[PDB]
Amino acid sequence: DGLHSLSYHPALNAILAVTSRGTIKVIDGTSGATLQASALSAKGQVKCQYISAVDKVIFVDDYAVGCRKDLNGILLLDTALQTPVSKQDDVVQLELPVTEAQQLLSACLEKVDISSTEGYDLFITQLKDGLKNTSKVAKWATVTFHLPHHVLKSIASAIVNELKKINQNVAALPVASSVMDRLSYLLPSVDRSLMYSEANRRETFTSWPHVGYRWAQPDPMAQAGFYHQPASSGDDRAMCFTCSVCLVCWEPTDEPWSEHERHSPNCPFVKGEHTQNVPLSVTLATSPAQFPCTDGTDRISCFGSGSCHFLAAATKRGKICIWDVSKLMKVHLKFEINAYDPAIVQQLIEVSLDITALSILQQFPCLLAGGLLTYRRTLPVLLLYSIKPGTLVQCLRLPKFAEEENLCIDSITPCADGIHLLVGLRTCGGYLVLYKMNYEPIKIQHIKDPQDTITSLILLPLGHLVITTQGGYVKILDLSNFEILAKVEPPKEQDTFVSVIYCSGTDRLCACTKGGELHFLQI
Repeated sequence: DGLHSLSYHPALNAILAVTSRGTIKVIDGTSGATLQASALSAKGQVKCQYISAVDKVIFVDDYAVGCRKDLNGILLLDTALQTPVSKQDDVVQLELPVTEAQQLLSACLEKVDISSTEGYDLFITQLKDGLKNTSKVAKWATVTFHLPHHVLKSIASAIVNELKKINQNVAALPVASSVMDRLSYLLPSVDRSLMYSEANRRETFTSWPHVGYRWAQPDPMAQAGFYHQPASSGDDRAMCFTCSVCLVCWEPTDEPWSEHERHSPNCPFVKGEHTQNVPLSVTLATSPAQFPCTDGTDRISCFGSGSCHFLAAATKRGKICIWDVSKLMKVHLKFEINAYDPAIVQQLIEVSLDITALSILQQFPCLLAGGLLTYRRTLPVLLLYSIKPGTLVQCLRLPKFAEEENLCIDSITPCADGIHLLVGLRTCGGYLVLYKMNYEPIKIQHIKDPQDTITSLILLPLGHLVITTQGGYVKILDLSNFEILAKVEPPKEQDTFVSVIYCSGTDRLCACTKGGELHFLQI
């Protein structure tokens, strides 16, 4: 069919290719064998770029920005672009690994009698057929529940309750806890029973007085199973969700697991038993997509990330969202872009503004968007907004030729080395202008050939660059003087290369053609 894009996961050895059909194909980065072919449950072009600074796979559809981390060495893709529902009657989608699917199916068929629960027949039917169909591809296989939120929640709660009643520690208890927590997140609409998930325990620590401790920090404390339930001012009261242990008056040398084990070796969580715990690793690996707009009505045009703890996106209506994507993907700031700004009204020398490229800069942090102003003439410019909010720090008019050459920005990437910013301009056959980061350009280059119009950028570590041109020729290159290292040519009529990526783990570059083939180029 066609791939149309590419990204690479270094923590894994998986190449995440988009497909012209809107699905995502994960193929092996060492042998090129297909590991999985999963549709993200999206609603338009599908984005899949893995971000290295944040260490997460950021998917984007026209409407929502999914952000899935890896778990147990794979990614759960079947619902990366599923957004939270509002009514319990709404059918949620929820994928489980084949192994966890077997855990749940067995514990339902051999361990408990949660049958007669609302919509139990649909649940068992889906699990059975999912496991039958799938009967290294196995490590990535999954089974997806498509069930009314209440059916899935009731069945998960029933399984948890019965597995807690029989008290026989079976693998299905954590799987049902994971299903329950995922549902809790899919319907956003101290309680000791809500601490079975690592995220809840972490959020409990908001008043932890020992932020200076090397090992007793809230993140490790929640990881070890503790949650903070202060009883008085400055009270460092940490209780385990399942153990019933309670600890106080911590010391700098304390380490969560150490104190937990010495103070209660019998805890099922400390022993590594199959408890109800839902680690942050499963929350991050299945968190639901999030709309940038307060309604999600618009289309998404930009999903630029920063070298920094931050992701950003822009919608066609001028609303821009910025997520503290460190772990929790909590929306950090949403603001509005208005072309009639004090900076823009001057730098223009009726009007509308459309953002087309985004980026955030780090070694005070700033959001650097690329915009096209449309009076009626047009002009591509840079826009430096604040984050730490919505105040347009600097509108930067690009050199004069962009006024009449009918160009719009198409990419903005931080320099491979840093302290430098490469901007690219295409027509609404292009320009590459390099700015020195400002803690007019410091360099410029013009491309004239219509078969050398850029169609991608990898910006290998002024570092290096690897693009793909309209002619289908990737031009692995160095930015110091713009020297072509190897303008590889498309294979066979010709099958034009459409994108490239670099495998930090295997050192072999990958190229993907429009036709959908994959070629390994050595460097």
